[PDB]
Amino acid sequence: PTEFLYTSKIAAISWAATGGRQQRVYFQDLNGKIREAQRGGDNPWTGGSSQNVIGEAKLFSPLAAVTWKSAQGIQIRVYCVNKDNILSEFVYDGSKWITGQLGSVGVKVGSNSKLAALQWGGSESAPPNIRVYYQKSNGSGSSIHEYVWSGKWTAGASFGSTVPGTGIGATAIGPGRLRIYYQATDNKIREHCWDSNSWYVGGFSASASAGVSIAAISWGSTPQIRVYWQKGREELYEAAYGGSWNTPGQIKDASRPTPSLPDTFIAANSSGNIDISVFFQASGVSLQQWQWISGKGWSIGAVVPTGTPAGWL
Amino acid sequence: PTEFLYTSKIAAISWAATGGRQQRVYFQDLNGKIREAQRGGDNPWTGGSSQNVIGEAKLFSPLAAVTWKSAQGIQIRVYCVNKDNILSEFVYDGSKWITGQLGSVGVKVGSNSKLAALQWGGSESAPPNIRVYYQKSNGSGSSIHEYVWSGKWTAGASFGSTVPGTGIGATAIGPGRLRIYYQATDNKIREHCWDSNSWYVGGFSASASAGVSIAAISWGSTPQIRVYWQKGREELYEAAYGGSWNTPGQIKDASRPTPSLPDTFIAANSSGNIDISVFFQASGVSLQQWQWISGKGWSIGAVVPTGTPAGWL
Ligand SMILES: CO[C@@H]1O[C@@H](C)[C@@H](O)[C@@H](O)[C@@H]1O
Ligand SMILES: CO[C@@H]1O[C@@H](C)[C@@H](O)[C@@H](O)[C@@H]1O
Ligand SMILES: CO[C@@H]1O[C@@H](C)[C@@H](O)[C@@H](O)[C@@H]1O
Ligand SMILES: CO[C@@H]1O[C@@H](C)[C@@H](O)[C@@H](O)[C@@H]1O
Ligand SMILES: CO[C@@H]1O[C@@H](C)[C@@H](O)[C@@H](O)[C@@H]1O
Ligand SMILES: CO[C@@H]1O[C@@H](C)[C@@H](O)[C@@H](O)[C@@H]1O
Ligand SMILES: CO[C@@H]1O[C@@H](C)[C@@H](O)[C@@H](O)[C@@H]1O
Ligand SMILES: CO[C@@H]1O[C@@H](C)[C@@H](O)[C@@H](O)[C@@H]1O
Ligand SMILES: CO[C@@H]1O[C@@H](C)[C@@H](O)[C@@H](O)[C@@H]1O
Ligand SMILES: CO[C@@H]1O[C@@H](C)[C@@H](O)[C@@H](O)[C@@H]1O
Repeated sequence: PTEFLYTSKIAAISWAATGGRQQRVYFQDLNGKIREAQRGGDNPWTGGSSQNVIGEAKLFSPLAAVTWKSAQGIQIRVYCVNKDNILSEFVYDGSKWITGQLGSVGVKVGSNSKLAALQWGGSESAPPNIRVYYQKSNGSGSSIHEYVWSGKWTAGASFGSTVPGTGIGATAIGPGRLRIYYQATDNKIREHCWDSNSWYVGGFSASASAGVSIAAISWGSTPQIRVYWQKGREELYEAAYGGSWNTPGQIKDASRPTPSLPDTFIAANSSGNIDISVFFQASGVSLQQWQWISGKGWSIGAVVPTGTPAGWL
Repeated sequence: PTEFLYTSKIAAISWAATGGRQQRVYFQDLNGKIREAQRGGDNPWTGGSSQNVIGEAKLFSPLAAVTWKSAQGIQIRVYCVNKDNILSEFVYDGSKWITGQLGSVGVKVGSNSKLAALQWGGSESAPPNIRVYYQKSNGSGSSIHEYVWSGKWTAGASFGSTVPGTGIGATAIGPGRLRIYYQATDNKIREHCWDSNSWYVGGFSASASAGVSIAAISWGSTPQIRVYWQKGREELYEAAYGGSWNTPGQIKDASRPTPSLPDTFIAANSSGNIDISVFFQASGVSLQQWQWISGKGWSIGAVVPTGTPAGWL
């Protein structure tokens, strides 16, 4: 066994690095702490133990994360909710983990809400712009709400009418250009868009099983967008945009059918042009991922460590 | 969500009572504590919360339990293992829960061992006789070992050659008459027997999926024996002895196929003539049971409460 909480949410980030791409993945342990595992290049994953705690949250808290590089080092923000269902944030400030300012705002989250986050613009010569997406209510038809950091936290938009506790994918497809994916009450995944000065309904839609976990990434100049969804113990789906949307397809391995456990979640990261990881939870209880390689395709990669309880090896 | 640890082992007991049969079920929470839930007659289940802790054990500890009535009240013994893989015992002494004497003996248990226990003879006019079954080693071909209480703890028999971490069912089919069920290295469930002065190989056998969780009960004068086995997310099987063994059959509900989660465990209790519960773990994460009623048959009964984490209703 491991210390990975069954039906923990997952969050993941990636960035380019001299010597190999850096990845971090966040998950919850049996004690409610949020742990980090790390990967550099194709070296074995590290971390995931009781010595890798970065924060804590209510048991079964939703999670989301973003990163950028600043003059102070690598910045990471991990979003979660506390035991009072208040939206909360852990900060890696370039050198240490601390509690961030978002928790003091008092944003109430529905108990079954998921979280998504995106960021654009942050660098060693420009400030970050963060957007966090959440729900206030658990019921069918609830909207998605946005909290905004472009110098200070303030409320943003609300939109959509969703399945209860919908999955939410969020990606900045270009500077100040946002795409948000969620599952509407007809079980179709839908898209909401911001290009300049307003939100509008996007052209993407796809039928999916009720209650799928959703993630989204993007890169490049077209731009390229990939939207992932998965119901636990069903195969992963991807929809791809390269100027138009393709027909969604399954990412699967005939020797390892439907490798996730029931009622589990996914997360995706990306960096470069292009490296992609899609994390899932499997028997073990293990943290697994799909990986994309151009000219090999998709495969299940190395297992991410998630601790070993006392009394076991 | 609940506080029921996913892939927790389960133990259960039952006894006849004026006003309705009493049941207790034991399971592990996310903190490693062993909790109790209670039922009287067909009234709703109670307990299962953080206020119902009876002991603690290593995370994912095996569990077993027995009960009898004494001059001091209802006696319960719950077997588990600590963080050093030492066989341990919690005692309900008729009025309170305390730590029992078995832990001080120093019986090492294989980290992946299951536990079973049986009892006969204990009453308000006779002392109890307890037997606890465990494994020392995790590997294929390991034996089952027995620890014995008939006034003080001492080692008993060892027998069998099993699948790694085999399920173990144990029942006293009559006074000092024992039947032990386990899965041998050919994946057949096999039977070991004690009637008077020696162990011998029994006539029961049945093919089963590798790694099934096993439970066994018995009652009456024939006697009647029932052996249960289940692999997580497969249907429950029962083999029945009433003088001869029947062909094993599935206990299932066409509207709720394979209702347990992968890699989960079962436990059975019985009392009277006859009331039977077979507990399993399902999405929720929930503690469920099959129940037998003469002239209705088998059905899935009321859900057993297993707590609600803070931040959820
Ligand atoms: C150098 O430190 C490593 O990388 C940082 C960006 C953080 O992810 C930190 O938790 C990790 O230990
Ligand atoms: C400087 O403040 C830190 O970084 C900002 C970009 C926000 O993530 C804020 O909540 C956090 O406390
Ligand atoms: C300028 O407007 C703010 O930033 C945009 C990119 C959107 O996140 C919008 O909902 C928010 O109010
Ligand atoms: C112009 O079209 C809009 O932007 C594209 C990048 C896609 O997100 C598409 O689904 C959306 O309707
Ligand atoms: C070139 O292939 C396309 O882009 C890759 C980065 C993957 O998203 C793949 O599933 C998709 O078909
Ligand atoms: C009266 O007390 C109830 O029954 C006893 C036999 C024990 O199961 C105890 O934990 C429970 O609360
Ligand atoms: C009196 O001693 C108690 O009851 C016996 C029957 C045993 O269960 C023993 O380990 C326990 O401490
Ligand atoms: C008398 O022998 C003891 O009791 C029997 C009923 C068996 O449990 C045996 O293995 C044990 O040594
Ligand atoms: C006499 O036969 C023995 O006892 C019966 C009660 C059964 O346990 C049977 O499988 C075993 O071989
Ligand atoms: C009378 O029916 C037999 O005994 C019952 C108590 C159950 O064990 C049932 O599955 C079995 O077929």
